[PDB]
Amino acid sequence: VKLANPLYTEWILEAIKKVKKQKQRPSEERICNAVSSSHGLDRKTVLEQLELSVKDGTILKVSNKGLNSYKDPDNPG
Amino acid sequence: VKLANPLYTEWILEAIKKVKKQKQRPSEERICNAVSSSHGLDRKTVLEQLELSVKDGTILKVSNKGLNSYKDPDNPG
DNA sequence: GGTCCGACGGACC
DNA sequence: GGTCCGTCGGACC
Ligand SMILES: [Mg+2]
Ligand SMILES: [Mg+2]
Repeated sequence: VKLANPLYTEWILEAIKKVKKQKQRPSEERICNAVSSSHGLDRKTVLEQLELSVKDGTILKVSNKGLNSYKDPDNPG
Repeated sequence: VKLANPLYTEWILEAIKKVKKQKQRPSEERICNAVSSSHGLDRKTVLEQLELSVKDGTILKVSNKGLNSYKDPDNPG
């Protein structure tokens, strides 16, 4: 019903917004860097929480023909 | 003796040099983008060949505190 | 000394 | 009409 850590989900949604503000695609690596830089969470954990949040439906995973990216439901474009 | 496709290894080593020339860390995502942009190889294949080349010893994988990167043995530093 | 972060103009579809 | 590529100064350790 909600597997992801709710606060970690919040940190990731913050990272997505920041990475987009930096005019970059919000891919796995760039989200990990942003969450690390803002909150000190380790990359391995951010990747698990990104996966879990996608299953919860609180973060959208978009399949691009190149690199996949992730979106806030509140700003799905 | 060699599990990777030798030509794909060569394309990945060119990508590592190009990514470093752009003053970025040669991580998985950035190597995939560079190989895709230069030779049209799909992300899934670049990742497998990167893993195989690391096994062959023709590409070095470096453990970083944050995001791991990849190096040409010819410029290891 | 050496690596690559971060901002941003503008190419791309 | 919108996304993010690609450059590069300079912050970081
Ligand atoms: Mg100096
Ligand atoms: Mg326009």
